[PDB]
Amino acid sequence: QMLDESARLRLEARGELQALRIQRYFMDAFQYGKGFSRQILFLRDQAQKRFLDAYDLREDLTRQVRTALAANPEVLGLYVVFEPNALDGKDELFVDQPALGSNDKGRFSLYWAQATPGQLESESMIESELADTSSGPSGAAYNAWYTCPKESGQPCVLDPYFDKVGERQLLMTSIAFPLELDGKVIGVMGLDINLSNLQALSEQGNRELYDGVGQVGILSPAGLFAGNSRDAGLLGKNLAKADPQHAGELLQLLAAGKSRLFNENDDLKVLQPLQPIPGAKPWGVLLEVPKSALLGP
Ligand SMILES: NCCc1c[nH]cn1
Repeated sequence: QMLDESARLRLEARGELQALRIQRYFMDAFQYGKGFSRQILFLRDQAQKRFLDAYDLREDLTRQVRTALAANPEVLGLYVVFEPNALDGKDELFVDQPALGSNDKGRFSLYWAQATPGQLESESMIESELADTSSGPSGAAYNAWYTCPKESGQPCVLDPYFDKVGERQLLMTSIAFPLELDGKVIGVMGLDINLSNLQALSEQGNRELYDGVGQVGILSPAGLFAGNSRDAGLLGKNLAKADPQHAGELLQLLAAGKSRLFNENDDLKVLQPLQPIPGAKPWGVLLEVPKSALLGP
């Protein structure tokens, strides 16, 4: 039977298409963040060249972070952190100025968030929070949304982790940017993305995939579910919870950016890795569809 080969090719292509969809979602947010970081660095340069004073600058940044978050209802939070005195050399003047995005040490450390689109509240991140290395569900340090682009000089897409919005703990990922001046990192900017958005993405793609007869899952590099059309209760959970026998193999395939098909009863599984942004560690889509659907009516 040459039936099995056509079923494999179809699912491989479906796996590729689903990865394109997830990649586009991440890349749209990456575009938006990259464009806004230029606005941040320009304002910083206007103040460095004394065309703009520090009080107006910190006010301007604080307002424009909020406006840029309000403009993208796909984004959960927007944070901006500068190294000490690296925004304007004037941190000492803004100690405990949260209405100007300045924290307990005057460092410009600003967050705007919208738990639902439009309920914009703000926080100035204190030093102990910027330095909190507590391990999360993936093993990664809590403050990787700050230290990751600062250490590499490159953007990062964190594994799912819990963070505070309002006074609730939400499960999320972030696209975090280094703010570089002449090849040196002077600060960090980042977009927070509610994992419920990726859960919706995996459900919507499953509906378009043979009328939802199978399932679509989204895997972060560390192997946490960022989306699972069959059970949202798997958000933030390790792949071994749903796929113990192949968890280990699936994760090394993922990290090596290798695709693979799996035969199981009369169902097919495909793991399709994907880079969410350029150079990022591969995420993946896991697709399972019964063979009878692939060789459909
Ligand atoms: N969500 C990562 C940025 C942040 C703001 N407040 C706490 N953490």
